[PDB]
Amino acid sequence: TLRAAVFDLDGVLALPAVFGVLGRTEEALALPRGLLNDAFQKGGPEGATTRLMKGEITLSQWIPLMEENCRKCSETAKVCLPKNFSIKEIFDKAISARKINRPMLQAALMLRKKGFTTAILTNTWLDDRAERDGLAQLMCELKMHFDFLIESCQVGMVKPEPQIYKFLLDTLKASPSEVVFLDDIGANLKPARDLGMVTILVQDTDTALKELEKVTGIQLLNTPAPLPTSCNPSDMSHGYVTVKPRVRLHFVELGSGPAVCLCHGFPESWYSWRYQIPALAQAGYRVLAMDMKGYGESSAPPEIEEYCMEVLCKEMVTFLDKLGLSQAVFIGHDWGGMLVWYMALFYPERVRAVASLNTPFIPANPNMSPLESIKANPVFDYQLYFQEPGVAEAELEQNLSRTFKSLFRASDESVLSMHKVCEAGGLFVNSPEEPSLSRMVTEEEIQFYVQQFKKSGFRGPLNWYRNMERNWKWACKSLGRKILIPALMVTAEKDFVLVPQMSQHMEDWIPHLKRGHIEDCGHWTQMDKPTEVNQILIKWLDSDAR
Amino acid sequence: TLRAAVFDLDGVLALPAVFGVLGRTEEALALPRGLLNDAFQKGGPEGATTRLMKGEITLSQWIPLMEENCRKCSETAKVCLPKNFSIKEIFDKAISARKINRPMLQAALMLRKKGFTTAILTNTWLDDRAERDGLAQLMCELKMHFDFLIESCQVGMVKPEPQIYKFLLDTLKASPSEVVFLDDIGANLKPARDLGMVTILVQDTDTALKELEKVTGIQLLNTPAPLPTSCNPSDMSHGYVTVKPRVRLHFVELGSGPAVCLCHGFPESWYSWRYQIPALAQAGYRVLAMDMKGYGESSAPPEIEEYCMEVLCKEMVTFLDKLGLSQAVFIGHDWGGMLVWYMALFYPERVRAVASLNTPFIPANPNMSPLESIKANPVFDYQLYFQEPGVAEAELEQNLSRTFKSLFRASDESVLSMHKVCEAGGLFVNSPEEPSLSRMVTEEEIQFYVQQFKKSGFRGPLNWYRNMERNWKWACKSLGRKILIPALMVTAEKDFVLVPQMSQHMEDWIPHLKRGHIEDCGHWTQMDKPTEVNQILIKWLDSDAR
Ligand SMILES: Nc1ncc(Cc2ccc(Br)cc2)s1
Ligand SMILES: Nc1ncc(Cc2ccc(Br)cc2)s1
Ligand SMILES: [Mg+2]
Ligand SMILES: [Mg+2]
Repeated sequence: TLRAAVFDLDGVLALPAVFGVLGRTEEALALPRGLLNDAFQKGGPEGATTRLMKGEITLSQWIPLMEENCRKCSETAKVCLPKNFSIKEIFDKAISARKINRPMLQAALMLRKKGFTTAILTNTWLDDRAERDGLAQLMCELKMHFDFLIESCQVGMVKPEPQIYKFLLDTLKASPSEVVFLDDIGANLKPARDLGMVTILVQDTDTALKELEKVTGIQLLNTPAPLPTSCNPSDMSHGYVTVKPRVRLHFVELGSGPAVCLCHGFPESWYSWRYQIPALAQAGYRVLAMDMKGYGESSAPPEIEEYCMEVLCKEMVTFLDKLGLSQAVFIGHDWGGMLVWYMALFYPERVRAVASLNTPFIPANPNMSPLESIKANPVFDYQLYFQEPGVAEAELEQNLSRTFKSLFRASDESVLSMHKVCEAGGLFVNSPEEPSLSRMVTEEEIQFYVQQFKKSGFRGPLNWYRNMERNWKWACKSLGRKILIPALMVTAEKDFVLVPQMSQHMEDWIPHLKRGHIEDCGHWTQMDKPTEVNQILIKWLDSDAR
Repeated sequence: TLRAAVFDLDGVLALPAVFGVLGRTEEALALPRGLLNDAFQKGGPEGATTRLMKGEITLSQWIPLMEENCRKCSETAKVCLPKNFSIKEIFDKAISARKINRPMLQAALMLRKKGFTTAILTNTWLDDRAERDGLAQLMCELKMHFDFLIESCQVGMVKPEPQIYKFLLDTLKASPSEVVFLDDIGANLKPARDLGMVTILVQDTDTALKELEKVTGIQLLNTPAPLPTSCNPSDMSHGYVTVKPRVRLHFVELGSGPAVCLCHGFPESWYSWRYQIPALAQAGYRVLAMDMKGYGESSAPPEIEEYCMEVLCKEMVTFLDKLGLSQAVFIGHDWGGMLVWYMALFYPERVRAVASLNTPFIPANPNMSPLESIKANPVFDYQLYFQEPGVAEAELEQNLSRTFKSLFRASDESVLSMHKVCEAGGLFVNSPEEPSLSRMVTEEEIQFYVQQFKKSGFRGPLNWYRNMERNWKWACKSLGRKILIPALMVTAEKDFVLVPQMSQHMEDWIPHLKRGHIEDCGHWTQMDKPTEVNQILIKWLDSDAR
């Protein structure tokens, strides 16, 4: 029956309500109870506050009208306002104190996910204060999670006028009885109730959510912890930079603040960072999530040596040159992790800080060919299978959906070992035709990867593994250096290839290294433990890169 | 005969030379003359400094080797180093003091423009200091102006070893006698001279440039002031954001720091900002230069109302939402200028600061239809011609090259008046078939616009003028507001349509308005007076938007 959910902002989606601050301010300054709420509301539908809420004047123009109203309420009440009474000061503090009320937001999210149309309906203002950015961020953060945001100052109408409710029903393309509306103000519910909407008077959050869960029949309270926000590819800003004449790099870009360049591994995509991108942007960074060379919408030339670490690094440098970035933070996973360490080694001046998920930094051994070194570890046998051009391509492109569904699995869901792949003659020889869907990924997400890899397949991606000797020779030039810029190594407990112990000597080469560690996390770290990744990165960025 | 020009960095392209700082430091601290230059150079080809310059160790690893060398030189000289002697401190100060030597850079530029291949050859280091970004910026700024930058620490070789010169001749694909090389160190010229290169020992800049002008036969000294750096479209990062399902916006993106969104007028392009984009990026901003809706690589739907100011503003807001920007600085010219004022009026919270070139802010007259208002000014007659769908399209698309060559002209070069266009029956009725090339633009630049407008022609662009009534109605909602965020108005003296006096009452509506004014500047402000525009914007940004 209920198909729409509408949330007030002040006192419902954002807390403390700013009305509650007029309460406290009165008491703090020992004024008459309600004097500040009277001056606020003076003149009703024709008073300063209604003109503000309808968008007729800006917040800076209203401030001095509210001052006047305070002089007038105080005179008629026979008190005096304190010396240094400041309306600007009180509202600056009140607006900056209000935050997103997390459990209401997650209830709105969850209803959106069970198919509800959702909106925010709020009486708000055109904010032109020096400090307006604070509110602009808050509204951006809430708004990406709703179908609509209706603002009184944008539509020229206010709660509780009956016209804004009709504009609501009309925006939602629904009838009064298919809508629930939560607001902390009884007067605003009054007209929604008249048209026959379910309403919930919002006092404490939990009681409201209990009423909401009862009326919608969907569980909202005590729900398990939700995943971080993901990205819809077609909602993103897509960037293209030609780094040399046959080669363009594609990236997805979100946020402002210090540049953070995310570098995925094999065989992945910018999209492997889908759970990090909104969180890092929201934490105050400019995220640039790459399609690395060979992948997705970046170019994929066929030659093996277009993919040695040297050319790849030089090209990531050019990428920064053309974008006008003197530095970025480099964060990599798997092959990306390898590349960011070498960015730190050869271009420290372009690298603000470096982090790797799973991939340790282990200096080249100048007295052993890197092929022998790879033979010394049975878990790396899949790299030998990758060597011969064509063979792995034929297997991995033969069935894309099967390929990614087999690969992208949590640590208890495995359907292949990395074990004597050469001898068995294939990566998938004894694995299912139609693997079951891992709990980590939806069918839709697999199909995004499948669609990416239809552009260029696995040649360019496998070539990252076909420059052992050339990479070894380059790396040997760096064997006198140390990494002395800020650096983070994150190990994954149940990565059975890139195991945590392989990182154990890293401090010899990176004496100030910081570490995170994630338990119960396989190889696909970002989508296995997104919440934990987000927390470790954001904390390390705020302390080391900011 | 000479086909290549090679510039040293320290003491040639950047000044003061850091070698000169060892001089001063010795005197400042009253040490033995040359003690600091001896410790620096200790051990020759096998000493700490050569390993640094070849890239074997990083700058942070060398610092304490130089300390040791200072202890050793001081002991053998029988002096003591001051308490608080700090190698890090001295080099931090010396590196931050060195700047681009402007006249050498402009000589290199000019030689590049007369067809020379140019490079920087420098002994430099892998800089991993906390403060490394300072140097990274400098190198980025120089490097975009040369064919090559060869760094000793990247190639594993140093001046004056003869191997780096061979690597030079080889990178330049030229023979020893087709090359001039300037360096402040005689020893480095010595081997270039042996292979038969022209060399110039660089002491004071002017004497060197005189020698360079003599040997190349190109005038370099006392040249007229050069234009600011322009943009090559295929060297830029190109951004795409879908703001609703039929509509994507394209932009070109350069720089980091606060977001600055540039909004061109009719009938133009992101490229109309080509002279502002590198300067604003270099000044510390993140520039986003739009193709506005209707143009270039942005979508151009056919319907007139897709182009009213309201829809356009809402869509620029969505553009910020998807990019993750809570604010940007909005800078507009002509129609763009109009749009940014309305951004300031209706979305102050998303606008960090607003500037307009030429377009004044003049509030809608609620008692006069805007068509009558347009009839009241004979210089706006071209807007009436624009009204009827098809008529202006047919004229302006008929010959693109003629169209832009006729339009894009300096104030003394006019070939059309905006005067009784309707009566004459065309904008170009009495103008040349093949206009001469204005001094403002090259043939190549016109052809860029021509190629842009082949994608969608003039429908979407003209539609910006076909919403007079709808724009008027929207604007009337704002007639109680003021613009109280930081705002700049720049007038152009010889814009005969958007004349400076039309801006004269702006302070009534924008009481804190700042102003620039550009003399001898027609309608095409950015390309008419780029140097002056850059200076007025950058100064206003640094004081009001930063
Ligand atoms: N646990 C793991 N560590 C590393 C892995 C890399 C890998 C990815 C794809 C193919 Br096909 C084979 C191996 S999987
Ligand atoms: N001096 C000027 N002010 C405004 C101008 C706008 C304009 C641009 C293109 C065509 Br076609 C006609 C007029 S030209
Ligand atoms: Mg409320
Ligand atoms: Mg020098």
